[PDB]
This record gives sequence, structure tokens and C-alpha cells, in this order.
Amino acid sequence: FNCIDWVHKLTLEITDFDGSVSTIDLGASSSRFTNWGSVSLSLDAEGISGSNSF
Amino acid sequence: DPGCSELIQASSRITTCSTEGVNTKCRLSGTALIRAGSVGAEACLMLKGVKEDQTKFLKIKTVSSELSCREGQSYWTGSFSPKCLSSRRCHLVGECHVNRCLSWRDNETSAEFSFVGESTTMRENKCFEQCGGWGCGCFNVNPSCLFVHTYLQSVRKEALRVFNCIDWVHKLTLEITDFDGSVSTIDLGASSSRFTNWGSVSLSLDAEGISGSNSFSFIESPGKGYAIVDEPFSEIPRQGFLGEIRCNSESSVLSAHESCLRAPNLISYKPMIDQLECTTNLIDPFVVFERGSLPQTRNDKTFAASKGNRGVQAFSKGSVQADLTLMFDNFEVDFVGAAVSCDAAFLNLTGCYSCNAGARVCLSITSTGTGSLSAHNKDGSLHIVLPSENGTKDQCQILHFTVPEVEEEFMYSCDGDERPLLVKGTLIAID
Amino acid sequence: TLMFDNFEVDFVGAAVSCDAAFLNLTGCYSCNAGARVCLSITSTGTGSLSAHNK
Repeated sequence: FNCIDWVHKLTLEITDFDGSVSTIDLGASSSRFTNWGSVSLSLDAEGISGSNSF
Repeated sequence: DPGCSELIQASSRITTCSTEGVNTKCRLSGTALIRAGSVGAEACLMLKGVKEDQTKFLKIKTVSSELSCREGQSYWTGSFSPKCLSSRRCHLVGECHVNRCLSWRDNETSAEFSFVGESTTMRENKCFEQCGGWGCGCFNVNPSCLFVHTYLQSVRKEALRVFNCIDWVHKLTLEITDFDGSVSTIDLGASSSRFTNWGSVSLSLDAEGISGSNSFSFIESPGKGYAIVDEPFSEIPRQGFLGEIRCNSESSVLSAHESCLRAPNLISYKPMIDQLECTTNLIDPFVVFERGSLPQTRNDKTFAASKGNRGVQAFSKGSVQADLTLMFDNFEVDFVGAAVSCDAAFLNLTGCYSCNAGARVCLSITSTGTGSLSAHNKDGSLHIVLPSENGTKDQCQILHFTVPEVEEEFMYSCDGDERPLLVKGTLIAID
Repeated sequence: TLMFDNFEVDFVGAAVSCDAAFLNLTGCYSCNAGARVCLSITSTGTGSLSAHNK
């Protein structure tokens, strides 16, 4: 395979209010599914370009 | 305090009258041009019947100067979250085949997820292969199947509608008071026309109206303000851009209907034997909606929200010098034969002379019945019209002068009997 | 960006008093990592320690 764009992903271990923990991740500006709701990013100023020849 | 300013009399070419028993009504069918008033002033038009007491008025007040937009291209967008399913199927069980899974289409119906329902959402069907045999959890040694039913849904609660502008139409919020007393508030811009009770009004010559708006797009929210984007409008929703998922209506975004236009190759898939993690790369619209929210500062125009209708206006300075066209469509104007006399009294005078705004004046009208007031100077240059009723009020309007030492005798009359009246006051010089 | 989608969070008032103690304070100031601090929390019931300055 190949990589056309590197998405900066941040693995987050969200802990709910009752005490339950959930290990998820957020990349660029994606969303997931948690018990309390959904979480997303806002700023993502990090990436690697020019990986089309690999 | 502001009232009639440019007050002229209508011509007899498009105005006819007729007497039918003490009641002389008059028709109005034609086009007439009049100078538009300044900010606050009115563009009243005096209508004379067959005598002197028969005098009406058509108040057209000018609120302020606005720069409305001309909507042409718009679409509904918003944030979404993929909610995919998974169901691992062993080989030689049901519809599990290697050629069927490797050549699996997107909109191909499957008998595995046939129990959920044929919903009308942005759905798709995928398939993958894993491992088989007794070491994994199947019978045959061939790799098992992996049916994936992915459908999009609205995870948030609100939506957004992104539109653009092509030209800043100089809209003027112009309300019109009919002859009977009904007030109709409409708007005019560039060369558009509206439908009123007396006929139809439109804008003639437009002085301002700057272009240069195709390189910017606006974002509208149902109840969170407006915004601005420093990027031209996007035509086709390409992959990897703000606006790749667009719809047509608000319900298509709040309910995530299947009639929304989306870009292919967006929902990723990370199979993990039994687990599944489907992710996308949709750009959050609230980020751009929050970084650049109105009001802002662009060149020299104050962008804000428009009043009344749903649109984006723009504040800009400048005087008023346009014209208005009054197109009549056969309207009947009647008036009583005998009116009620009135008594006027001077109050104060403060404003400007030879100015566009015009000096304001107030008179103490004291009468016992309803009707109208008709006053004028000596040479017939200036005219004064004010509504009269039972009691003692203080009707105010705008008067124009060309001298700081205002001293002109007026002749006011509410039924035919004129009475002298003198005014005075010091004005200032301003353009 | 924490997107809450109508989630119920309940809590019973009137908790149990606690008594903490100071341990150490190392790290950095005006830094992206942030200085760390540890406290010897000694309580008898399950709850939280809401501490503030003046």
C-alpha cells in the first residue's frame, strides 16, 4: 500500500463520569461514539506531505 | 420627529376625478417620479382633488441604507458520524463466497443485514475476508466472510446552510403609509419592484452598489449567528474539502437522508477479525464557523445580520441621492366634503438648512375631529401636511430651508379656511 | 470539542469530609508540559477533592 496524506491521530482514553474508561482516537477532525456523546478536534496543524513517491 | 420632506403635487395627466353626490373621489393610474428622502425623512406625495380642502398624503418613510445580498447558490451541510455494523459469516453458510465478497458492490443488497430494514439514509454495503478453519471459529478451511452495513447519521442537533453572494444590492427598507391609514413596510433594491395596496413601487437610479463577492461564502445558522469564509464558493464536492457532504433541505441534514450528495471513497474500514472501526475525514463546520463569525472587518464594510428577512447585510456610509418611481394600478382615493377646523401653534425649530437631512419642526395641533392639515408658504415652494385628530398632540416632520434665519409666514388649514402662522429658528450649515 | 447529546448525569450531594497532605512539587512553569504535583489524599468515602486557591 501507500500513504497519500499523513493524518495526525491522538489516542484518547476518555473516562466517563461514573468511572468507566474508553480508549478511543481522534484524527484531523473525525468523531467517535462515547457514553456521554461524541468528541471531535478543532485545530490540527501537523502533517507530512510529499509521500506520494513511497 | 422626522416626517415628510420632498413633497410635490401629482400631475393631472395620470390623475382624474369625478363627483357623485357630495363625495368626489379620484382615480390614480400612471407613473410618477419623486426624489427619495434621506435617512429618516419621508417621500410624501400630495394629491389634490377638485377643490382646496380635498388634500391627501402618501407617506413613504426611509428607515436607513442597507446592502443586502442576492442569493444564487446555496446548499445544506453539517457534521455527521458513521455508524457501521459487522457480522462475521463463515464459509459455505448463507451467501458467503470468495468471488461474491471480493467483487462486492457498494449499493448491493445482502441477505445478512436484511433484518435491519431498507432505510432511506446514506447507506453502503461492504465485505471483507479473514481466517477460517477450527483455529478461528468456522468449519471449512476457507476464510470466512465479513459483511459490513455502514450508514451515516446526524450526531449533532443543529445544521448549517452555506450560501454566497454575487453583488451587494443596495436595499432600502421603505415603509409606505396608505391614504386610509394602513402602513405597509416593504423593501427596494437595484431595480426590483413590490406589490402595495395603492399600486407598485420600484427603485430607479442606483448610485452605490459595489460588487466583488464571488470570492467569499457565507454560513447561516438557525439560531447561532452568522459567519464568513475567506474562500470562493465550491462547485462540486471533491474529496478532502469543507463541503464534501451536501444536501438540499434541513430535514436531509437533521435526518441524514439518502438524497444528499457525498463524495466516494470517504468511509474507511479497519477490520480486526471480530472488531471493526469505521472512520471518516469530514471537516467540522463549527471550526470555520467559530474562527470567523460575524461581525468582522473586511476592507471597509461592516458585515452583520439583516433585519426582517433572512439575509446578510452590510453597513456603509454615504448620503442619499437616488430616485423613486410610483407606479399606480387604478387606485381609488376618496375624501369627505366637509372637514373639521383645526388650530396650530409653534413649538420649536432645530436642524440644518440647505442640507440633505433637513431641519425638523413640531407644531401643536389642536382640533376636535379627525382629518388632515394642509399648510404652505407664500410663493408655493414649501408645503406642510400633518395628520389631525381629536385632542392636542405634537405632530412633527421635516422642513427644508436655504437661510439660517428662518422667518416665513405660513397659512395652515384643515377644512378650507386658512389662518396665518409664523415660525422662527436658527439652523446650522452642513452637507 | 466536547459535543454533549442529551446525557443524564446524576450525583448525590452531601459527601464525606477528607484530609489531604502535601508531598512534592516539581516540573516547569510557562511550559507546554506543565508542572506536576502529588497529594496524600486520605478519606473514608468515594467522592472527589475539589480544591481551589484564594
